Amino acid sequence: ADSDINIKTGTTDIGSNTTVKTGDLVTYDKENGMHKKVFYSFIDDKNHNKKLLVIRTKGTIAGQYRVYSEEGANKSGLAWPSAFKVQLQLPDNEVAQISDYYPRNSIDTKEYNSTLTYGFNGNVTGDDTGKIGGLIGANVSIGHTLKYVQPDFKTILESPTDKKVGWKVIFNNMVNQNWGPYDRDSWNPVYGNQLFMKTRNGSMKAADNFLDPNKASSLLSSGFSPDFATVITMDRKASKQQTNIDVIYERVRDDYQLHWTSTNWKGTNTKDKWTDRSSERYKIDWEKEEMTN
Amino acid sequence: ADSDINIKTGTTDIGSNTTVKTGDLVTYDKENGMHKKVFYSFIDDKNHNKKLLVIRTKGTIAGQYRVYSEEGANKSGLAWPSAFKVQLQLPDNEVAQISDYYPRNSIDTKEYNSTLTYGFNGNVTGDDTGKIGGLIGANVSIGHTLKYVQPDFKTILESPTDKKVGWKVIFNNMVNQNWGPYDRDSWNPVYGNQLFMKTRNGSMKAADNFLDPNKASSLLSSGFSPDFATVITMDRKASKQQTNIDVIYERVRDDYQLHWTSTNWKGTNTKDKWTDRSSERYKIDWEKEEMTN
Amino acid sequence: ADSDINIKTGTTDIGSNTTVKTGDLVTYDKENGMHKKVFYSFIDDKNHNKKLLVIRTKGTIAGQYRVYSEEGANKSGLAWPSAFKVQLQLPDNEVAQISDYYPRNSIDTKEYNSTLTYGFNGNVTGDDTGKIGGLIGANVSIGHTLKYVQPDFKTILESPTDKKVGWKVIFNNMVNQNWGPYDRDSWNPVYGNQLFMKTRNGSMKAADNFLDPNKASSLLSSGFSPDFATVITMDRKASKQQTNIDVIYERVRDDYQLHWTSTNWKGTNTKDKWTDRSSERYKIDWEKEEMTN
Amino acid sequence: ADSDINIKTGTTDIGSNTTVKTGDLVTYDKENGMHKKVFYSFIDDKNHNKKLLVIRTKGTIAGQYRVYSEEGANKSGLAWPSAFKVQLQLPDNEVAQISDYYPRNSIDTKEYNSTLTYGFNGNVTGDDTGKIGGLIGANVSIGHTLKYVQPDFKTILESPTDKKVGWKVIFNNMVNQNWGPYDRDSWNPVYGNQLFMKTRNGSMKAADNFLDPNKASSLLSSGFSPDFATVITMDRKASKQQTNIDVIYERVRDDYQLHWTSTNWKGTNTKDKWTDRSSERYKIDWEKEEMTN
Amino acid sequence: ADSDINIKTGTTDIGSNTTVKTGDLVTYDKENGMHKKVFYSFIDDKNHNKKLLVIRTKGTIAGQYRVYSEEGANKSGLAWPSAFKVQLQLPDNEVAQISDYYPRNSIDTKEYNSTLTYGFNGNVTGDDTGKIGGLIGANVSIGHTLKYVQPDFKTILESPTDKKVGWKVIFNNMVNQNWGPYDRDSWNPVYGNQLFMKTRNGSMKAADNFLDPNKASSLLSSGFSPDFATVITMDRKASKQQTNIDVIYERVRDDYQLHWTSTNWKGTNTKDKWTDRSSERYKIDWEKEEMTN
Amino acid sequence: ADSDINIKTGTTDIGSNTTVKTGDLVTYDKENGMHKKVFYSFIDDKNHNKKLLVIRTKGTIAGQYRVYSEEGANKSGLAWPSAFKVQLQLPDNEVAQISDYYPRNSIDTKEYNSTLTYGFNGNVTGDDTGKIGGLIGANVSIGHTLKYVQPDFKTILESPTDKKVGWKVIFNNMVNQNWGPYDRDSWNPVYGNQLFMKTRNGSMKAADNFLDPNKASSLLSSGFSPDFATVITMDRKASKQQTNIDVIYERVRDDYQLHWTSTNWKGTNTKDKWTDRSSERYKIDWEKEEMTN
Ligand SMILES: OC[C@H]1O[C@@H]2O[C@H]3[C@H](O)[C@@H](O)[C@@H](O[C@H]4[C@H](O)[C@@H](O)[C@@H](O[C@H]5[C@H](O)[C@@H](O)[C@@H](O[C@H]6[C@H](O)[C@@H](O)[C@@H](O[C@H]7[C@H](O)[C@@H](O)[C@@H](O[C@H]8[C@H](O)[C@@H](O)[C@@H](O[C@H]1[C@H](O)[C@H]2O)O[C@@H]8CO)O[C@@H]7CO)O[C@@H]6CO)O[C@@H]5CO)O[C@@H]4CO)O[C@@H]3CO
Repeated sequence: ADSDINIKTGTTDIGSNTTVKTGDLVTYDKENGMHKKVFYSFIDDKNHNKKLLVIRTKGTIAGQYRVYSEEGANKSGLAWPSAFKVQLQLPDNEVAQISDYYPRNSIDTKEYNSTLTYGFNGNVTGDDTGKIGGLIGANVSIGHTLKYVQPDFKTILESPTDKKVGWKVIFNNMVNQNWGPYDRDSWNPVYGNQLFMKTRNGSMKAADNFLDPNKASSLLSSGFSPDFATVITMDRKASKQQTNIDVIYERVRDDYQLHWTSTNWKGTNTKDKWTDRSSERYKIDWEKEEMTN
Repeated sequence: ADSDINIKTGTTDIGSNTTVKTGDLVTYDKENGMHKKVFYSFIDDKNHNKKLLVIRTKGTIAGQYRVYSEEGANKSGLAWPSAFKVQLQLPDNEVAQISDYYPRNSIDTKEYNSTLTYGFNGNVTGDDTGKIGGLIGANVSIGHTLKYVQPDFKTILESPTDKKVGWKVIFNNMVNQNWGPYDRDSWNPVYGNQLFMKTRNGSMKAADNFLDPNKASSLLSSGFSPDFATVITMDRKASKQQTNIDVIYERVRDDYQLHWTSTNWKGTNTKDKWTDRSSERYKIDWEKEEMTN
Repeated sequence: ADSDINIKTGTTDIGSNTTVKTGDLVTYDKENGMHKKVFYSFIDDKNHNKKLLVIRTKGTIAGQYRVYSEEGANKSGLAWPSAFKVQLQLPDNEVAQISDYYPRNSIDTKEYNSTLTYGFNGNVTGDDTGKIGGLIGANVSIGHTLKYVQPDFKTILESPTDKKVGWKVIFNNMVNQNWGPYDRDSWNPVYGNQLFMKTRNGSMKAADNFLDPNKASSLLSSGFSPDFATVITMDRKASKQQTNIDVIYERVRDDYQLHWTSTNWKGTNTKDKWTDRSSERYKIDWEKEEMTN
Repeated sequence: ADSDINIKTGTTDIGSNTTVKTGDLVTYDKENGMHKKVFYSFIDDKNHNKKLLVIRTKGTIAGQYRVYSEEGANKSGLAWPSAFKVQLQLPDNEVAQISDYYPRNSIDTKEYNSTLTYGFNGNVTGDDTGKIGGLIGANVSIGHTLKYVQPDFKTILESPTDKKVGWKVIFNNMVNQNWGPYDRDSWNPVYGNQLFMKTRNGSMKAADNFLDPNKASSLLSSGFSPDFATVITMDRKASKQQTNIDVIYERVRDDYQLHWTSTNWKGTNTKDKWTDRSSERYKIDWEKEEMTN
Repeated sequence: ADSDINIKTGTTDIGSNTTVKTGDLVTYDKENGMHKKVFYSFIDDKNHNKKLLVIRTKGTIAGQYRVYSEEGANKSGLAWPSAFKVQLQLPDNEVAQISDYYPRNSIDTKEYNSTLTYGFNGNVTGDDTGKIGGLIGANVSIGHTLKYVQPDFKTILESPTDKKVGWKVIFNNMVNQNWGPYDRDSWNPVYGNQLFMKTRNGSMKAADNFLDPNKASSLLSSGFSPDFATVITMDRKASKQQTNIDVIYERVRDDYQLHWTSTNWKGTNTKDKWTDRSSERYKIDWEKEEMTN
Repeated sequence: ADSDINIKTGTTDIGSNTTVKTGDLVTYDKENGMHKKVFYSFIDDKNHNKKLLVIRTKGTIAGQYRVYSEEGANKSGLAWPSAFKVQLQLPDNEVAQISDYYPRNSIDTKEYNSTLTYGFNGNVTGDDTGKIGGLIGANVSIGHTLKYVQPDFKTILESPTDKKVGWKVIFNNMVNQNWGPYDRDSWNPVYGNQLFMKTRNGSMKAADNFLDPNKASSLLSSGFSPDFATVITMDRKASKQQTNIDVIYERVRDDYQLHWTSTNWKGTNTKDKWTDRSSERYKIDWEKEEMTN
């Protein structure tokens, strides 16, 4: 931080004494169930070597967790969001560049606990007949406990370039009615993957044996609201002061199936079964400082 | 945050050098027990590409946790709030759009603790006769603890569009006199769902064997106070500068019933038995910058 | 801090009453998969004995965790990032100096828990044949629990001089599907190093038995985004007011090999097998207060 | 705090309505591997009874943790930093005085847990022959658990006078691959001091059996970056308005030796074997309000 | 807090619209190893009923933990700081008064954990000879855990008057190499007081069996830095506008003696064997707003 | 909070654009060992319906923990502060009123931990003779833990009226050398009340068997510093613009006595044995805006 290097806070930040032009662009993709919103800001700071555009991709991608197929009371399928994605990309011959973005990938940590114990204990025994007994024994215990936090979904910054940047919020793991956690690869020789299995031996129809969406991650059903920012820089002398940028909102769905084995329920999960992609092109005009779609 | 992208804090925010028109609108629905209040704010920032309206839905929906039926003395039913809802909807022909909203769904997390342990120990017997014994043993343990928070109610942002947005505060689970927690599906073969059961074997009538509201989540009785914000954008060039919007407050009630088996109490819960819907039409005038109902 | 020595906050900071000249310079290295971005700030504060240039090295170095080789189906290798580095170097004939930098090395801590516990107990047994027999016993135990946090990667400031400075974010240790944590030297006689081993006895081919990137540190694949700052001072009277500086972005990759032993999977790790070095020269003009490349 | 004594916050602080003159002085000692940087600030506040100079000593002292000796494959020695020092000294004739400094020594704390627990347990036995048995026993136990944090290195303000002040960052203790923690006096009859011992009885050479620096405190190798402030005051009537002051950066290295005993590795540590002392004289001109070396 | 009584924050503080006169006075007492610094501030706020002088007593009192006594290879003495004191005193004739001071005494707390646990447990036996066994027992446990923090030294505000005020930072207790903690009265029938004992029975001179100062509170050695504030009020109409005040920095040292008992080390601690007192008279001129010594 | 009700923060606070008159009044009662200080602030905000006076009662009441009687080595009594009090009272005929005060009584809380655990365990014995048996058992355990903080002294706001308000800082309970905690009612059939007993069976003068004041709450000896505020309102039309108000500082002391039984020490505590009351009248002049005594 500036203070660590003996500099007045904010001194090197950009935007002071600059008339900032902002804008909101909302698009709703009915078929893909995605509310796409771009909030932009043109920052042409004259003490900065380039014009800047801050593009904030927000809105929300519906989870769309749902029973899609019910082919018999013994077999049913559930489609669910295993990944949400937002991507911005500048066409190959664009002189403008991707300069920054937030959030980014943070280093995860884990707490380690190592414990060593050992003790002693005696024991004088006896009975009515008169037998006087005794005992002496030692003991040693060594063990460790590993602690770490696991978000239901991971927010990851995809390897960016000067033309493209993106984030993917992927299903990590989840607790099912206090059990697990389970993930996309969880497997029980008897029950298979119990990720969204409501009951193991219940008697209802397969289509009714899936976990209640309210008892699972809210992102699965109601959806995820992106809140990403990317800064694009542009040379004032660049010959073409108009830039095109394509934005992808995406949802990757897995297929979780339940079938009755005549004795109990067994679940299966198939990865990236479906993919819903909504693309939108925005036009950036660095002279009028406006962004449209 | 702006700091992470080397930009002066608040540089890209909307509002500066703008006269903002605010307003308050209160409506009490007696039949539905809802105090409905709209706090609005027009922000027509000329450096922003569109007119903006921030609508904050507040007030409070009474819980109405009450004993409604009493078929005799050994059976009675309790009406309780399993969900509170607030929705705003723009008629499909409006050019104005829902651009943002808050709160949104946040990713839940859980803490995982893995523990491994190994031990050694010796034992040396004894007794008056002069018999000396021995003992050498080992042990291994591989247990793990899972930790997470469980709010009595979850605040969920429903999948929005550019015309409709809503929230639902749904009952999640609750503690009943230190036991449980219990939820809408809890089931014991003997006592059924004990969600709001005061006693297991009391000799009182059914109507008097429901948990005292003061010992349950206060939202169940006194109520929930929404505090949601919806942002609506409007083209300044739009021919029609008036917009209609409907705001709906709802309460979904479950039916928790108790009956005497002959030896103990047994409860059952019927989901979404009743639904109290309170809708209201508001007029938004982007030119006068006022909202009326 | 200033307040700790009775001095008004901010009093000794640099930057006040100074027009700061900032700039952004972006470079993408396709071959090495590195998005390199320099954010600089020239601070020529006249109450300071020197001109300053704050150089923030950001961008993102792709992790590139991937299977690079596979011989048959029982042998395969995985290239992964064990180190990410950023270095700045001023030529020996330069009069400009490296004055500060951030972050720096933090002093690690650990928590200690010492446990001592005494205990005694009485006992009395008996049978139908009226046999009375008591038991008196005692016990002690010394325990020690050690606690500390372990980041997946450590961020380290390398020993700087007045002409060179660098940082290295190195792989420390990582949790593999709840087990471990494992590091570059972990070794088990039967399984070898299980760092990125998916299964111990799986029947799939080697290339398919590597931990899924989504289930490992996000730096390994998507990558690491540097956020380091370098401060360079320049004498206003130096004959030469132009400085060249070389910035280097690197990725050191280890080679994690898996092979079937006819009975189970066994892995090995080879350190620093590959090094991707991306260097670029920038020109610093202290007079025009601009940096170019 | 000032609010505790009903005084407007910052009212007694120094620096308002004063032009502060600052400066940076960087020196790199190659022989001792020390990047030395002085950041000074002259505050001649006229409502203060004396002139003020704040000298911040920063830069970085390399750790220099390295294998220095190799006599065969059974013996080897490691040089490592047990202390990093920074000292400032005014020659005794100077009228100027050291008035303040930061950081200082803080009172350390510890947590105490007393656990008294009572216990009662009975029993009933009955073999398949009609024989009955009983058991009644009690138990008591008093446990104590001590908790406190131990930084790898302690940052200490040495006893100052009005002519000299200094800090010493000394090696405290450190975890070795989850064991320990070990310190400079750690001793085991078998392995001796295992402080930096990689393996107890590995087959490699002595020079290859030292802990990976990356697995040890980063200060040991990469180095320590001082961040100390010294405040010096000066009478305005002082006849002589120039002051000399020496600044010494120091590193004390221990000698850690490992030798093969023919059955297992044994470690030995020799304290303060080497001292690297880098001294430099600066000139303080209270009139020109500048510092020079 | 002002906001708690509906008053704008700071509305009540003293000092606004007032030119404050500050000063620094440094005195080094070599024989007593005390860096004594007074930082004062005169606040003559015309809207306040009296003149204010805020005296801050800082600097640092050297710890001086040392093996000063050596009476052969079986006897040695360590002199250590059991208390540090700072006192300010106005003569009985003075009209100026002590009005406020900081820090003050804070109410300590303790955490209480009351645990009650009980349980049952079945058990069936059976040898390959047809003999079946049974077992049924229960248990009850009642135990409490007391938790609290123990600073090495306690900072205490002595009972002030309108003429004198003072502080004392007294040794509380301390952890000795993972054991204890020990205080000034710790007594063991075999080892006596092990406060600063390094080994129970190591074979070395008595002068070498004392705890390394680096392994004990740094206040014992390097020293304590007072940071106490005293506010003295003066009536603007008082005949004499000059006040004398005596400031005393003091150190009380205990004597920790070690001696071999033919088999082990035994320790004793003598309280307040030495009291190092450093007093200095200062002159306060309320008309000139100057403090001198 | 103002923000919670959509109002600009601080918008409703009192004191803006108002000249505030403040003052200090110091009184030392040697007989009662009480430093009494009043810090007042007249706030006559013309946009507020009444004149306002903020009276801050501070200073400090000496604890006075002391051995007062010694009737032979087997008997001795200790006087200690079981309560400290501060009260302000306006004679009944005053039109001025006590409007607010701080601190107030806050709702205490506790943490509840209910643990449910059940398990199974198999076994198989054996003897070189050829016998092969086994033991199968189960177990259950319901245990709960209660957590809460217990300050040594409780700061309580006494029931106020519009003519009188007061606080009491009463002794709650205290840890005695890691045992207890003890309070005024603690009673042991063998030792009686051990609140301040140094040793249970110590062979020394009774007057020397009281706990060292440094090992007990510092309020007991050095004392408590009141830091209370009282706001008084006054009608501007009131015909009499002078108000009298008495401030009482008080200390209540218990009597803790230790007598040798013959085999051990036994303590006894007599509640509210003594009461030291220091009263003083102040004159409030709402026109001159000053407080005098
Ligand atoms: O009996 C003394 C103890 O009693 C009280 O504790 C009760 C507690 O307040 C209740 O909430 C409940 O606890 C349950 C807990 O809430 C559950 O989460 C679970 O616990 C698991 C842990 O979550 C999990 O991480 C792992 O735990 C391991 C630790 O992570 C690891 O650090 C180590 O623990 C050692 C401690 O580090 C060390 O300090 C020392 O602990 C002593 C305490 O510091 C001391 O205060 C006192 O504890 C009181 C406690 O304060 C009361 O509130 O004595 C302790 C001595 O043991 O030693 C620890 C042991 O080595 O190891 C642990 C175990 O591997 O696993 C656990 C489950 O095993 O379950 C809990 C039910 O036990 O009940 C407790 C007890 O009544």
